[PDB]
Formats: sequence, C-alpha cells, structure tokens
Amino acid sequence: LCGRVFKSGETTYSCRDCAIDPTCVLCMDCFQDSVHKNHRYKMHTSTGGGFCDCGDTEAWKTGPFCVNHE
Ligand SMILES: [Zn+2]
Ligand SMILES: [Zn+2]
Ligand SMILES: [Zn+2]
Repeated sequence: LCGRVFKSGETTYSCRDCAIDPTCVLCMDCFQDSVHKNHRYKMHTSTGGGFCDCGDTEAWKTGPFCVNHE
C-alpha cells in the first residue's frame, strides 16, 4: 500500500476505465509506473489531505498495484 498523503496543489490521477468511483486516485509516482497511464486517465489537483490508493484492491478494476508497490 502506498497511502502517501497529498499536499495542496499536488498533481494526482484517477482512471475513468478502472476506478471504482471518481475519488480513487494515484500519486504521480505510482501513476507513471501503472497500467493506467495508457487508459482514460483524469488528472486532479489536490486540495490537500487526500491519499494515494495504490495497492488497494477495492479501488481499481484492473492493475491495483504499480510496479513500485507490486
Ligand atoms: Zn502512490
Ligand atoms: Zn504504487
Ligand atoms: Zn485504468
């Protein structure tokens, strides 16, 4: 599990194809090493205090782990 806490302004990513809902999100480092960079991804600018869902098998229809966290 990544679980990194986002700072305000940080760039993060959801996947329209795989996210169970629009709040499922990856930090940039996880996103870049994930299957979702080749999907219908959607960038989000953090308000601050959200967290990365990399490794959460409940959050992603495919590829819940990036290469770093597999
Ligand atoms: Zn992460
Ligand atoms: Zn990861
Ligand atoms: Zn995806």
